[PDB]
Amino acid sequence: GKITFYEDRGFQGHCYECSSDCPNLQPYFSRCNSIRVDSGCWMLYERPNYQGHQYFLRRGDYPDYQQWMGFNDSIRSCRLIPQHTGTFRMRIYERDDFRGQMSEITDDCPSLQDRFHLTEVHSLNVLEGSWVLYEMPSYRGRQYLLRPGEYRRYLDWGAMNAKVGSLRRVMDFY
Repeated sequence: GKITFYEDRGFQGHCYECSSDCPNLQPYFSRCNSIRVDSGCWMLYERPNYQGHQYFLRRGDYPDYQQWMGFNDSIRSCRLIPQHTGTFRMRIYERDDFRGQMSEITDDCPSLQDRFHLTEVHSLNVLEGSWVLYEMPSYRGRQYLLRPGEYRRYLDWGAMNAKVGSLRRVMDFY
């Protein structure tokens, strides 16, 4: 994977190229107003150590932070999300601790309200592949990376509430 962070808009100013997870990008650049992703799928974070707002980015040019739905110009850590091919599979539960009715999801789900008549998911289990969970339908609102693992309550995926509108598999366009 290869991503380049630039301090000013339109690929200008001081920059840094990254090829791997980095829990603290602040020693390399002071702010981020544009990004070019050359390869890989990445989760970027507002604060070091993978905290704050998160943003999912795939290959492409992002000449201003609105192109990645950024909240501001702070990008202080990043993960290169490991690539996975074949089946992505997760299970969502109506209550925490894997209780209530469970639904199994293996495709992108742009609206859990349309598909399951749910506005909230209170625990979920990611069996294969990484996913991005979005607070609102249609890949809107706050984003949260989900790697394989148990998430027995919403705090485990870093959210402030249980609202889950859509889920996207982390797949490169090809």
